[PDB]
Amino acid sequence: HKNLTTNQGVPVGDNQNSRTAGHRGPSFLDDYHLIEKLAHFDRERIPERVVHARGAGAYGVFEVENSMEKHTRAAFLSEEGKQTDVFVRFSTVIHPKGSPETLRDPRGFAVKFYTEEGNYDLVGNNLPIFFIRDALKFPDMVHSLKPDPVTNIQDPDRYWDFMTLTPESTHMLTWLFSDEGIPANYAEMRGSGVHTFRWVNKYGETKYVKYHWRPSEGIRNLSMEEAAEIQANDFQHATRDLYDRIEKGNYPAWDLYVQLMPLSDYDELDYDPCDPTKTWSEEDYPLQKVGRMTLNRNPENFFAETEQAAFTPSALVPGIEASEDKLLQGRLFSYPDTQRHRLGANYMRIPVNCPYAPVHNNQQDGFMTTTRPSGHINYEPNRYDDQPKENPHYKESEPVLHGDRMVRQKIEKPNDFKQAGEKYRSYSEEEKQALIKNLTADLKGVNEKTKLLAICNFYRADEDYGQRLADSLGVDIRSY
Amino acid sequence: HKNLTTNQGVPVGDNQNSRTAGHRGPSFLDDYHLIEKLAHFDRERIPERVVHARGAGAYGVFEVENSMEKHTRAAFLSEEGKQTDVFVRFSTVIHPKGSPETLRDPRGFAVKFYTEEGNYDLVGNNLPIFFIRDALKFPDMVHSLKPDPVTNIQDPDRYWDFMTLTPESTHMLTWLFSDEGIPANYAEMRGSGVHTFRWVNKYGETKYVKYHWRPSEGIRNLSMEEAAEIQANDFQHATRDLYDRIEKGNYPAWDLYVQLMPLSDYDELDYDPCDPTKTWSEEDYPLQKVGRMTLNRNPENFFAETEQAAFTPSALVPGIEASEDKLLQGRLFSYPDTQRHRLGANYMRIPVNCPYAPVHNNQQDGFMTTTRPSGHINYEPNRYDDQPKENPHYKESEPVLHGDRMVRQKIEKPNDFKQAGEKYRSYSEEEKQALIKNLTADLKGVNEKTKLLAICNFYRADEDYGQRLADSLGVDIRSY
Amino acid sequence: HKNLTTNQGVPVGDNQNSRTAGHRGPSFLDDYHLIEKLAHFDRERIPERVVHARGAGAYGVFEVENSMEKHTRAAFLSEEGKQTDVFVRFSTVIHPKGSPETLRDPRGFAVKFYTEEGNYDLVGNNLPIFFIRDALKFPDMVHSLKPDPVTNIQDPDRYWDFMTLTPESTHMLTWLFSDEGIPANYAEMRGSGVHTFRWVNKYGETKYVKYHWRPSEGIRNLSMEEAAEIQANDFQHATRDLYDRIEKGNYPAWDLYVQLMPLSDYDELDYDPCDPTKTWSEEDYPLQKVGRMTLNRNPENFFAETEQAAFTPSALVPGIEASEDKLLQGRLFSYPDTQRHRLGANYMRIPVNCPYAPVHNNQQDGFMTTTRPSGHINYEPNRYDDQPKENPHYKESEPVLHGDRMVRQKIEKPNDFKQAGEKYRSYSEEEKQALIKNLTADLKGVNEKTKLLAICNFYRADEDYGQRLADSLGVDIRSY
Amino acid sequence: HKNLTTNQGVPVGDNQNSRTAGHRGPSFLDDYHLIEKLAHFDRERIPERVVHARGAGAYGVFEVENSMEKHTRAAFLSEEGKQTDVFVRFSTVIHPKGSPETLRDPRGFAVKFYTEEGNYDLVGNNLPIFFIRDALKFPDMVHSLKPDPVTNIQDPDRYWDFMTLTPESTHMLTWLFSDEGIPANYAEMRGSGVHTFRWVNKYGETKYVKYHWRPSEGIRNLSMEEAAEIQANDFQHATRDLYDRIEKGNYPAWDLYVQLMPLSDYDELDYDPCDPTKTWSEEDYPLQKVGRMTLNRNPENFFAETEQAAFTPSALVPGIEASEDKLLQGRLFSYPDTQRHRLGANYMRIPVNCPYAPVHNNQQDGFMTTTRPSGHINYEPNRYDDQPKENPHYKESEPVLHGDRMVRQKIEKPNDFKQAGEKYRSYSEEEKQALIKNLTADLKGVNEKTKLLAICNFYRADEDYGQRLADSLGVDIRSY
Ligand code: HEM
Ligand code: HEM
Ligand SMILES: Oc1cccc(O)c1
Ligand SMILES: Oc1cccc(O)c1
Ligand SMILES: Oc1cccc(O)c1
Ligand SMILES: Oc1cccc(O)c1
Ligand SMILES: [Cl-]
Ligand SMILES: [Cl-]
Ligand SMILES: [Cl-]
Ligand SMILES: [Cl-]
Ligand SMILES: [Cl-]
Ligand SMILES: [Cl-]
Ligand code: NA
Ligand code: NA
Repeated sequence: HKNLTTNQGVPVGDNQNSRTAGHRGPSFLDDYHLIEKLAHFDRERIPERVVHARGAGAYGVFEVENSMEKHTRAAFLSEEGKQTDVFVRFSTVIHPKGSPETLRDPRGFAVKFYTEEGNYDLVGNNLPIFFIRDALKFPDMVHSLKPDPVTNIQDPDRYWDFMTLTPESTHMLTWLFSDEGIPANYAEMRGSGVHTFRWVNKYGETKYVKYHWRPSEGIRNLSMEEAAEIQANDFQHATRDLYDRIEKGNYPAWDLYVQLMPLSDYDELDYDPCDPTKTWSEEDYPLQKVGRMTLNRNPENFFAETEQAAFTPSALVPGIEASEDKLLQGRLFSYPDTQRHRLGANYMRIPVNCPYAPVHNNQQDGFMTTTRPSGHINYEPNRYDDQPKENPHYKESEPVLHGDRMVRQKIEKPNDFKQAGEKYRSYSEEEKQALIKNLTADLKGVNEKTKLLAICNFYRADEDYGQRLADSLGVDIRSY
Repeated sequence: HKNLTTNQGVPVGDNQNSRTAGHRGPSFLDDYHLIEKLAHFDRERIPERVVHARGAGAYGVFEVENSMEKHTRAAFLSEEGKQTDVFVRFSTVIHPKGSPETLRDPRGFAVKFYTEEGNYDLVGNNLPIFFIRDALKFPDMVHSLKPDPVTNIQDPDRYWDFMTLTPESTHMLTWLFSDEGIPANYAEMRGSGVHTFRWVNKYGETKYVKYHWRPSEGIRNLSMEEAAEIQANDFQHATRDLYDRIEKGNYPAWDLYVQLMPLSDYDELDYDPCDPTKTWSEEDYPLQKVGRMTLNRNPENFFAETEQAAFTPSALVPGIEASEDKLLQGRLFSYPDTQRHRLGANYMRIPVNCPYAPVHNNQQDGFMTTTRPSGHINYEPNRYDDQPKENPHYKESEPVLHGDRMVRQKIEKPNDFKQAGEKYRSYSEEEKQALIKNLTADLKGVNEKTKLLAICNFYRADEDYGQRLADSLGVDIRSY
Repeated sequence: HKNLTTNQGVPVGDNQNSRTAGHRGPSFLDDYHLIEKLAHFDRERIPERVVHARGAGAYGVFEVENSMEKHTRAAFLSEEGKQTDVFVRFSTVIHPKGSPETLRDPRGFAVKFYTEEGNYDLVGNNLPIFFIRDALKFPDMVHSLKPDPVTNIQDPDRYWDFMTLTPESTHMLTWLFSDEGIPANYAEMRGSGVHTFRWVNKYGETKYVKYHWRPSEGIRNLSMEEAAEIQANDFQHATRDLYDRIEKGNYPAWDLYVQLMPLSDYDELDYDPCDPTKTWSEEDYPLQKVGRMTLNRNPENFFAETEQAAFTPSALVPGIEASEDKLLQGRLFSYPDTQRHRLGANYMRIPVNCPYAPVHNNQQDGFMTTTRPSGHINYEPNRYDDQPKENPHYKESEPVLHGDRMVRQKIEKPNDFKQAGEKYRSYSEEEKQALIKNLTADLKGVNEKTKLLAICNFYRADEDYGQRLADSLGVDIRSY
Repeated sequence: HKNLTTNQGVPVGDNQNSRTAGHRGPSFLDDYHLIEKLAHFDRERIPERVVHARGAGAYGVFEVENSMEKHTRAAFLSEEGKQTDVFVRFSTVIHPKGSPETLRDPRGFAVKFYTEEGNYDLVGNNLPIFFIRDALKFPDMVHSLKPDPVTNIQDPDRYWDFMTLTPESTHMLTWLFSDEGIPANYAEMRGSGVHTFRWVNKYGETKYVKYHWRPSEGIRNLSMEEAAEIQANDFQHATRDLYDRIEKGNYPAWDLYVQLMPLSDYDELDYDPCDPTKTWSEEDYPLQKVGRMTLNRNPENFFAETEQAAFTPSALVPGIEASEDKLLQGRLFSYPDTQRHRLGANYMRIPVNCPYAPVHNNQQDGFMTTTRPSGHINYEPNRYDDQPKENPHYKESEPVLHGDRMVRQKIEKPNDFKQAGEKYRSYSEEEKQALIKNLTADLKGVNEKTKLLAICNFYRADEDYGQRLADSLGVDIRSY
């Protein structure tokens, strides 16, 4: 038994009635409990994420099966059996917070590893490639996919306009308009790092690395029709499914694999290994098992933990570094940037975002300083040996630069169509029918010029792909 | 033909490629366009409304059919034929932005009238009563209805716990669990002021008033099955319908009616006429036609106009005043309070929120001061005859207080069950079946003790109502 | 010995050099330590207080000498010897954060008591009366005093315009333009509650109360010339003095006294006992000793504790209530209102602001939620006996209301001039000379019509007062 | 004659009295005017600048005397006689708003040129060099200078600890501790761009450039004693002086000169020409006159225009580019970053910040959207020829990179002491005495080890400089 109180810790005598002029009269300004309670209620909401607003979170554990010290000095990967706590958020992409989980979209797959050398965030998606290869385009791509800024409804004519004029999107669309565009839920879903990263070992040797998460529950997708049937009855079915699995002890898991590639393979390839519109062949760069992540604990409060969770591809740990991927390079900025706005300058003190490893630096102040700071010395260098100092054992590598000028220029060997064709041809007949069906439903109402350009991009990927789509849409492409 | 520019007005030479060390190298910090563009993208989102987050807006005109000058000095209602521009937002209540418009909920019906004596907001709902009668309870009610703070899913066990222990909710629930709980769209929908207000005429005489909006399009509601079928195909059908009707010239309209009641009628009624859980009998207080509102223009930008729209029940004009309704009283505070948070201190300068009537006062500064202020004199009284002065012609009335003391005390004559029973008995047999069906599907999984308490509250409203609900739920209530 | 780290807990390898293209080239975007460190730096500052921006804080202890249980049920005053921790901030009023502490102004004297029944804030000044008696005028008065909104310099012509047209200010100015307008430092300074409050005992009996703090260090004031001489070498002398006293173990202290007055004395007086322009005679309502406050500890971090400290007159505890003073009534609203803006919705979780008493309520979320919330139940009423409930033993009193209407109307018996005259006559000859000198230097450059109105207000207080000021200003008032 | 109104445009009947229970009773919640007026007052303040918080602004005109088209394509410099509007803000550095203008500090000299190709900000100081050469150190330097985080008083022992351990500061301190460390006012003051920039002409040819502003009023400084005498009577004398000059028609002016240096001169200088701790010889790189800036208009509102002014070194225009200077490189980021926090995401729409040149882009939304956006197309590429497109005539240059790796490494040829010695020897005997006097007063209380290190740095600049300082401080330097 407990008293209801104000935020001043005064017990509340009456949580039912406002203070008024007799039992029916107007209300008095001197009602601190009323005003305090309504003023806080009036301030509950913070801005949603600019993308991936709809999502759900869980905690778990990552365990190393095969130590990776030959290839990376990352502490959390250094010994067989080594266990690291994680927090994970899954998400959709485009629509706002309360939107259905049955819509077509990539799904977010964001893993925060609380390591002994700091927090490591691997901010992935289910699908292993992306629509674009330069961050400068991301607001455009997003604006095109987001609800129309006049009508508040998503319009295929808008995002197809952008995508068709951005033919590097052709590989991604070939995956997204398979039925994997609507995963059955967050458990029965692939995960991918997408980008090439650099792994650096204790000798300073570097490899390119790709990450892949393979669901213990298998991959399962929804057709458009199966999605509609779910949507009719539940607009948060994946959020429900994840919570429910974990509450009943049926913990979902994923095995982590990597691919590794020498830096010197750049010239051996007909695409850029750091173009995030490209996968690497599993035949040429085989998947190597690392370990397993199991999610086994729901959050205690959705807002405090899942809503306020902050992930960044720039939360890298010794041994793991960015590649030159221009898309990744902009993400390194944009995540902490948006989080300072969304969550406050001190968002890194919110519990879910706090490292397990110690934090000591000379940053200070900012909105909502809750950490009881102390001491006179908030600058370095200083004369005091006991104050925090830089540690040269933790310097990052020094990547070689091949360019001799500061330029704005597309990568060489963009190769926009070849992998899309390879993917298309890798589909079963049943999967090819689904892809054509889904693309046809999306493209049938768009501007004719845009519709033709889409067909041409897919035709350049594979002639059969393009021809089938043309026939399904009633578009005669004989004169080309 | 136009240049893309930065926010500094410098034309952009390349909107495709980040600035990099050669064609494929890492990105440079000196890329003002990349950073400016991403940093603004990163800051697009503001907090959604704490309730009524999902909604849609339109502009139009209100035209007076019958002058109301016998009863109110309100300027916009003074003359036959007098036209006042309006902005209107419609909304659901509980779920976030992006949520479906096929869910059970009251619907918001918020009208801003841009009058010659200032902006007048009538911030209504479709349904004419409310669940509670004191604002101190509003955060509780909302929290009970909102998705569970652990699971992020709405849970009937939670809101039925609250409602059943708040039996003044019984009349509201008797309307909301009719099929009017799911309006077909925003056009084919009732509107209501809900509260009693005070109308004050040129002689200073006051009457109680209620407001009603009657759709020219008639009322159409969705059964739970029809709502499911629409939810499957379109999560935003009401937003779509409203835009589309207006774009095709099929402008929706509502007639405005009032009921009027003498102050003195308090003492003779068996309920409090300022209890917003009560309606007034249309036999005893007949609807009187005032005018018609037609919505004929979509906004140019959904975020700037509909998202940023701010309404408050405290935006009253001369001739129209609050009543003593303890629910209304809290609303006077909470709306501009929340809006200062949600939108900024200067939210009243956002174009949709601006009055047509001139604004002159000694307020200053605050975030995002865009108005080019000038002058030395920002205080009153002052010696300058040309500076803004108070104007005694515009004083509000001086309501009589019946209370002796500052108290926290429930109103007399709460009468929580009688009108709910009257409503129930007014339903056709088909409508009583729908009610019971919709209640049954909501209650069937709730805690048994809460379930029984719901049944008892409805049984107190009407025996046949309560017994049918009990029969439908398999609950034997004969021992009580 | 400690590593410098990022906020992710990654040790920093180099805290000297940015990451660049070779040793002399431009900087890279992928420098997380640079960006994180600059971005936090860029966000250190929050808005200063709207008034009393310049100030200094200290902790200490309040110890009861004479229990007050006969007059108030306040827990912290219930027993001889009972000790309550305090946090105190002292301040100037008008100028910004870095402004000199040698300027004429009231001084703030804000005491937060961490009691067993919640935090109690007594938000006083040194001077025992105020310029104005209604909170509607506060923004006006402030705007007049503040630096001119064009020039950013304070202008006597502006605030004298306001003050002269607000003659209830005449008592306050008669104190403020004595040399007590510039206290020597914060230790050698009086403290006052200013307002009448209500004390309520365990029988529900109410008295009016005034609070007074008497410095153990005695009162010392600066002449204008002494203030200039300090200002020449130190613009933060009072902040220095306070820190330095406490660091040397020379702890300043104040004894707390109250005056007590029956509610029924209203009719015995020629002023309103709740008019904050008025003092109560010490002959007729003698000072009664309560206890002593000693300040004995400097804060650990000036931003986290002193800058982010939030006090509100509405932080009242059982046994202590507001009076009907219209000036106080507005303050009840304005402090927590400004603090939500200045500090965040969750400002009451900031350590200095936290109560020692337990906090349990159904409030939730808001920016920077750091408190690890949990549980499914965030609403009341609820069916769970272990969740927080209202406690009727802690209801506030029910003050009698004498008015029968909602009005906007000045108090009866404003009596604007009598106490100013009494104060003037109470001054020693030396003190009267300083008053006239100080007023003369302030008035000599103002508008002649305003100047004359000031002289007339002071003449109405006391003929000699007014005549001396007139002579000193070269104004001939023969003919009035 | 004008009515006082609410923000809703309703005329105010009484701007004196709150609404209350009779003439002396407590206040009612239904007082929209009171709560609106107090709530806006409660939100007047925004965060001050993190540095340069104290300052003053004015408008004027820049007129070209010698067209610079041989060296830069900058539009505003292209023709003799061409006039460009400016806004200028002058400032101190370390102390807050409200601090005196008689303190030692660099002075800010920030110039916004409203050019036909966009806004160009030259964000200078009076002194032509800086304490540090890498932006990574800036928060450390600032934190050491700023008031101690515990005491709120600036402590020489703190900043001398930093500066001594940062010996690249030696040249700066040699200027700052001359009497030019306290300019007499803002008009009688030098201006400097500080950094090397790059100028690029219409043929694509690049030169290094430095900017210098020479006051038509001459340079005049204050001794410590002359500063104290002013500080005694006016803590805003420079703000006053500026306003008063312009109001009286006595417009202050500065001639703009540049120094120009071939890129290839790097290799034969004994310093790095992009090290902002270094000046360029005026014998070897003579000052070349460009034009004249006259300040002739005070702002209409200090908050809206001077407080909310936003400058950034990254507001460059075609023809003017950053150099590789590692200090400048971080400024390019930090200014718009802090401004998004300080002012809002849409700070560039605040009138003083708006370009004269057209702004057209696909950015949208964000807090306080006041610009009436319209249109369906917010993404590029798109199919619409009339939507904003990139324009390749406005690409920036492609600087050659000399580095072959991503490194964190100090520049070659730091040469920390040579120019400090040259400056010392360039002082008159009178100026050397002032320098030693000013340094001695600053150093006399600092830690002995730090004090010695300071003496040693200045001794390395010039043996006489160091010996005199040692003698003045009573430090025996023999055993070194
Ligand atoms: C004490 C009772 C209530 C409280 C405390 C309350 C509070 C709120 C709050 C804080 C908002 C968000 C406003 C914004 O950010 O702009 C809101 C929106 C709204 N409320 Fe209420 N509300 C109450 C009762 C009601 C009632 C009785 C109705 C109808 C009679 C209603 C209809 C609405 C509507 C339509 C909106 C959305 C306004 C818009 O379109 O922007 N509310 N309410
Ligand atoms: C890395 C080094 C530096 C950093 C990180 C830095 C950062 C900042 C920041 C964050 C502000 C606040 C600006 C605002 O809120 O609008 C500022 C203001 C200012 N800085 Fe710097 N700064 C640096 C070096 C310099 C240099 C070298 C100069 C002169 C060359 C300078 C001149 C100014 C001026 C004049 C202002 C005030 C502009 C105004 O009037 O608002 N700063 N700086
Ligand atoms: O993220 C996407 C992209 C394309 C279509 C779609 O429905 C969603
Ligand atoms: O707003 C409401 C109230 C009750 C049930 C419901 O589904 C929605
Ligand atoms: O607070 C005040 C009031 C009047 C004069 C002054 O200098 C300060
Ligand atoms: O900016 C500065 C630097 C050094 C001493 C000082 O008083 C101010
Ligand atoms: Cl921000
Ligand atoms: Cl740091
Ligand atoms: Cl006002
Ligand atoms: Cl706020
Ligand atoms: Cl609560
Ligand atoms: Cl853009
Ligand atoms: Na191993
Ligand atoms: Na020329």
